Amino acid sequence: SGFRKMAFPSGKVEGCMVQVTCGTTTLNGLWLDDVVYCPRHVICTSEDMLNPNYEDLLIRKSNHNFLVQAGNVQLRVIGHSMQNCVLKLKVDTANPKTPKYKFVRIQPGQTFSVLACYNGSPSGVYQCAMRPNFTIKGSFLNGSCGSVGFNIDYDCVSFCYMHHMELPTGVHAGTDLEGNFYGPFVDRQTAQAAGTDTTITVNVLAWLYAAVINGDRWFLNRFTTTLNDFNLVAMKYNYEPLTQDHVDILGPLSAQTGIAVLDMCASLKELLQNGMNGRTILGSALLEDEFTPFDVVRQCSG
Repeated sequence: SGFRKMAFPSGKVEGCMVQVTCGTTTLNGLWLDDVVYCPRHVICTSEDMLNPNYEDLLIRKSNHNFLVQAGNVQLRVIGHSMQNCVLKLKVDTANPKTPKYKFVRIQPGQTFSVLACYNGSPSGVYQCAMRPNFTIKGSFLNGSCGSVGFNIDYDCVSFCYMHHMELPTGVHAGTDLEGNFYGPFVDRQTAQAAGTDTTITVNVLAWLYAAVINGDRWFLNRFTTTLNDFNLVAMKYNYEPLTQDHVDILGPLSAQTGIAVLDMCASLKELLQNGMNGRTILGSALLEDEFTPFDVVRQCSG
């Protein structure tokens, strides 16, 4: 029993973290096969960040201006290319620790594990989710850019995130491994709006399911409701509108606990309307939306 926020085992990703330095700027990079990926603003100065023309800034750069370091090993760059907002440094040495990997662009609401790094060395690992407004609330100090987010399917590491910047509001924005930002953000030191963030309703429902599996069942109420009527309460509280696809994903959770999805939707409607009265669910005094239905089944079956 027990239910906690879990992250994937970071061992496979650790062996791919390198330190990339260019001029005076330095950050982290991802070394897979004979290519090293890092955010393209490693070629910027502090003054460049205000308004960079990345094309022009990269023309003034040659291979020997890029210092990739793997612990003590110095990797020799033999080719460079810009793909959207990431830099691709070709190197003469393939990585012997390269795991089976894929590049995926994940959907809002999905979760992944972040391996936060500084100077190519991992310092910790945590879990978070793509907010509906395509930001993430993580832990990123200066020099943590180039850290990646990932999932694991048995032996295949699915890379889906790279940290590029912190917004002035304190939340974080990045790209996939092809270079494209999640959301309307650019790699430029300017004020940028993330927009109204909503709550991943299907994720909260999966969390309530996990609570019932782990003894916490007080929120189970008498009432039921309809999709439309529940979705009207969801709009008032800035929750994502629940669809029948969302009901289909919660099916296996419904079958294991014998509680219909609409029944849990009514318990959630009362929690939204009547608060929590000072009680907790799984040790939390608010509703947790960073657990996908897949995350719960992961932890309730091993």
